[PDB]
Amino acid sequence: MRIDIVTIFPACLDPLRQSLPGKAIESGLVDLNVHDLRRWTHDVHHSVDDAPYGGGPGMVMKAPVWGEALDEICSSETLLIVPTPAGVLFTQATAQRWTTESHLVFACGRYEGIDQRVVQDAARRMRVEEVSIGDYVLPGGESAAVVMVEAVLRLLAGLEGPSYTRPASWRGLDVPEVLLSGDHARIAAWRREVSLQRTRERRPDL
Amino acid sequence: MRIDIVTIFPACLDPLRQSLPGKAIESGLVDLNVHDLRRWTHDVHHSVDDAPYGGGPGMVMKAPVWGEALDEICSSETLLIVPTPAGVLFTQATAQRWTTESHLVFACGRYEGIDQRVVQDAARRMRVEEVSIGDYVLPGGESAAVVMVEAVLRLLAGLEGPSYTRPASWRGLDVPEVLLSGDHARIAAWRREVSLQRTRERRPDL
Ligand SMILES: NC1CCN(Cc2ccc(CNC(=O)c3csc4nc[nH]c(=O)c34)cc2)CC1
Ligand SMILES: NC1CCN(Cc2ccc(CNC(=O)c3csc4nc[nH]c(=O)c34)cc2)CC1
Repeated sequence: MRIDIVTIFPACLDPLRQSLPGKAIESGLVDLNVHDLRRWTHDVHHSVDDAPYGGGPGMVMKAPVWGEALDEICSSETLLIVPTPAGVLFTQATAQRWTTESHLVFACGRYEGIDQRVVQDAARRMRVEEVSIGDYVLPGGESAAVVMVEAVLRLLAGLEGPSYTRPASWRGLDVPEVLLSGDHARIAAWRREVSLQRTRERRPDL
Repeated sequence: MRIDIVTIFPACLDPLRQSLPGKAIESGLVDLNVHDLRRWTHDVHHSVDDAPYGGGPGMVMKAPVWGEALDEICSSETLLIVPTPAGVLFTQATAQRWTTESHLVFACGRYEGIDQRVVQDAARRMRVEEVSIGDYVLPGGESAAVVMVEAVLRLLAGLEGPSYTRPASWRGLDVPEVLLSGDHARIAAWRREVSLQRTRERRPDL
């Protein structure tokens, strides 16, 4: 797989060079590229942002600088991923289907976001997905991109109940006797019950 | 605020030293500490994991090594955050209330997770929260911790419709005329409509 990440903060994607994402690149399975958006600016200040039309707080990421960036990087086979709090939610279903792609481009937005037309224009030649990682507000799209990339890369290099290891008794807390029984069907029966219960208390919607 | 992050991958928390999270530490508003869990191991191999009781795939993070780590770092006033796919969902409501804390500890889990007793024992002296960032599977809790910390740190240093900046016309795509009208009540009326519509198409549950 080929992954290109476009951002004003390349260093924010350095965890992708560590642990399993790093093992995926070193195995030669994934080719990761992280680009500074400012490499496509031609002004003396390397401005990527500007004042929003219709006013409002914050700044808006310039469409022509992004347009130039994505014009060189993308092709008609590219899946352009635009992380945004306005997108559809990222799930494991999304991670699983992204493993069937040869080229993923992550257009990481800063300030108030990216000029909407970048997405409309890109959709003329390639598929585009606007995706949120959850119901919370982040200052940028780089942390979201790390999350999405390691979840895809986890499958590439191929509610949960509680886990216990040695010792059997620790600080007055004993490992449930059932996990020391040797009855594999009984162990499975318990794990289902505890998971089902944990699911009702924390995520009844699931 | 004081933030301590315990992990087997300290480098995975380096984006917190960049952008706004970095501005929060440099402003002296937040004191960030990232610890290697292996600094609390006494064996020759610095083993943090071991085989699970009742069997099953993968390894389980040892409770005594974590117990020793959290014993030194935490106090009775500490809010211990255990990122896990078994936790309650992280939202903006959670980020907003975490801004009222003086000490947050992030116990980042690897392998199949942390021995459940670490959480049960810690809950004897301090408050504990098991939290998931979404309906997807990650190889570790460090990316989740970056997400949660920048969302809290964003508020500390204090669906959305589309955004547009200069030029008015780009690649045959014009900025909606309404944003060039000068009628602030009309601009607000439109922004509500487009957001409400985007919300119905992507997040009707919201
Ligand atoms: N007081 C208001 C709060 C919301 N602001 C909008 C806004 C704009 C840009 C962002 C940046 N978001 C991301 O890059 C992002 C990218 S993926 C993602 N998933 C969940 N939440 C997220 O914030 C993100 C967040 C919020 C406007 C001012
Ligand atoms: N084939 C099975 C797939 C699930 N595995 C369980 C498992 C254990 C540990 C993790 C690690 N998760 C996190 O550290 C985590 C921490 S916060 C979070 N939020 C959403 N999703 C997440 O995975 C996380 C993920 C899945 C068992 C094998």
